[PDB]
Amino acid sequence: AAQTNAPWGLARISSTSPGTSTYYYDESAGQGSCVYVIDTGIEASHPEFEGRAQMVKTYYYSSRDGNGHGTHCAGTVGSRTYGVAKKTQLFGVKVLDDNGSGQYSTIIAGMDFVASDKNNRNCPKGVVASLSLGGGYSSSVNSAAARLQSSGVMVAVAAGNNNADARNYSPASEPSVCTVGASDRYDRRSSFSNYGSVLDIFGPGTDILSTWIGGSTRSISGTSMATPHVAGLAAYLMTLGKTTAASACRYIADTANKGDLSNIPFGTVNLLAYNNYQA
Ligand SMILES: [Ca+2]
Ligand SMILES: [Ca+2]
Repeated sequence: AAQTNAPWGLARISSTSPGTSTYYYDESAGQGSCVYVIDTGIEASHPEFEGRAQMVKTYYYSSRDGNGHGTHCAGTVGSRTYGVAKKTQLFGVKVLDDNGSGQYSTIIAGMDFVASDKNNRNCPKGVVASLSLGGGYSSSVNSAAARLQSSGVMVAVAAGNNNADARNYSPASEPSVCTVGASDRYDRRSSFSNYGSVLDIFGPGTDILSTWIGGSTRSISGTSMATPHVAGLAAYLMTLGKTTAASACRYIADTANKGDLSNIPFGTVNLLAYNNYQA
C-alpha cells in the first residue's frame, strides 16, 4: 500500500533516503496488535482513530485528554492519516495530568496496570507500550519499565529533550527497553534530542504532524514524537510475524538505516527506524 503526500516522518521510515513523500507499507497495517499509549489520555472520538481507540484507565478525575500530547502520540502510532500502524488497536492510560505532569508513583502504577490488563485483551499479534515521558533518574521507574518489558510487552520510551546523555533520565536509562532518540527531515539529530550509549534507535521527531484534541491536528517536536513512530513500527512488524515483543527493539536496530544521520556524538548509535518494505 502507498500513502501519497504523507507526513515526512512516515515517508522517512519507509525509505532508505530522506526527502521522499510517500509512505509505503503492507496492507496488514498492524491489525491484531495492541498499543498502550501511557500519557495524558486519548481523544478516542477523533475521526482519525475510526473507533479503534479507547481509554482503559485514568489516575485523575477524568479520562479525557485535556492537554493534547497523548492524542498526538496516539495519532502517530495508529491514526488513519498520521499513523504508522493504521489498523492497530489503541488503549489509553492517563498517568499525566492535563498540564502534562505526573508523579513517578502514578507513572509506575500505570506501567504495572498495563502488564496486568493485557491479559484481559484480545491482541493475538502482540502488545506494545509507548511512553513519551520521563524525568530525572529513578531506579524505581526504571524497574517498572523493566517489569513491563519482562511481562511480554514491547516497551518504547523517549530518550528525552535535554541535549544530554540519557543515562541521567528515566525510564530512558533502563537498558532492557527500547530508548528512542529524535531526528529531523534532513537526517540530523534533532537539536534537543538526548543521546548516549543507552539509545537503541532514532525516529522522526522534529515537526511531526498528528492528531490533536478538539478533532484537530497540529505539528510539534520532541523525542515524544519519535517514540510512537518506533512503537507503531513494532506493532506493524509483530503483525507481519517478523519479530516478537521480546526482540522487536533488537530487530528494529538490526534492520535500521545505518549511518544516515548527522550530528551523532561518538558512542551513540547511528540507526534510523526503517520498515524495509518491498512491493
Ligand atoms: Ca541511506
Ligand atoms: Ca535498550
